[PDB]
Amino acid sequence: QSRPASDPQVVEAARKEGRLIIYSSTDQSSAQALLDDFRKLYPFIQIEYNDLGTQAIYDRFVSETAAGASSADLLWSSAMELQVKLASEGYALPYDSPEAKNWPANARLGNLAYSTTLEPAVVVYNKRFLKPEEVPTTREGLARLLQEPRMRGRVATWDPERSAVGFTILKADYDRFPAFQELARAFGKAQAALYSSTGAAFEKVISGEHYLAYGFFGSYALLRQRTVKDLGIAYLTDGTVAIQRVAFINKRAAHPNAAKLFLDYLLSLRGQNLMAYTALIFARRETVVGEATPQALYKAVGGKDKVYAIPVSTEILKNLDPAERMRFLTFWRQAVR
Ligand SMILES: [Mg+2]
Repeated sequence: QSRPASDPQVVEAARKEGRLIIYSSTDQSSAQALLDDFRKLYPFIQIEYNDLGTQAIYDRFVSETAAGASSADLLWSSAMELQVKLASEGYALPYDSPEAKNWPANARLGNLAYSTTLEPAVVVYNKRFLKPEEVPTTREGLARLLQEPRMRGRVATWDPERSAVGFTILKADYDRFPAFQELARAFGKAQAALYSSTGAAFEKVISGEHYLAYGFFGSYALLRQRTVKDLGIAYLTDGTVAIQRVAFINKRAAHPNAAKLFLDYLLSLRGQNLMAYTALIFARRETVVGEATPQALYKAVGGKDKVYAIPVSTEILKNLDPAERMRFLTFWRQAVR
């Protein structure tokens, strides 16, 4: 492919920095090919990739900043509310990425933070327990399946009280899809187990302890499928929540220029193509080729109209308002117990 269009003076300043600290919720097993390809472009950048939980990224970054400590150069996290909160509160370096000129307004927070992905919340299942034909592709259908005695104890979904991105996804589902309330009651009926990481849910599904998991990232499911033939993916045809993994540069980065190079790389055709084709991370750009693409998602759900892309906007900070959080979690807690 190409090289990202970062200014040659940023490249020279990144070479004097020589180092890049990343705090990321992107599982290293998915991120690795992007780190490897970024090092081929810029081998003089020593990367410290910190694979961390979404809430752990926000708590660590805020304390280290409060203490005047060494923190990250770049934060990359699926917990969209916590990224937007930081980037709208003075923590972000303002930077107009020359790779984001065609980003729509709802995929960027001006010059403070950026969408890097369009990642669907999907259904995964174990083909030894559920044939593809048995797996409903709507919230109503899934709620009916979860009335079956045989499904009791055989469902996984997020714990929105322990995963900040589990909150992002289930809260967006709750806000947009009336059918979600009926589904959440069916989670209660089926005694759903609640997980705070995708791999923990997936291993239960792979072992057959659960037959089906709702709401986890299509990205991770596609990569896991390469080595697990019995892992099925179903896309919701009544409406799919998509998260946009948000990246921003630490205003107090020790290596701002190295962080600019990495952000430009993530947004570039080269980076987005590597996401779609090799990392199997569902890319933001619609001009990418591979399995993990907007066009493959749109085809699976029956069109772009059936995707609800959570915007990279301070409007989503509504979800952290105390009364709003209380309404959703009081509903959730009652439905699922
Ligand atoms: Mg992760």
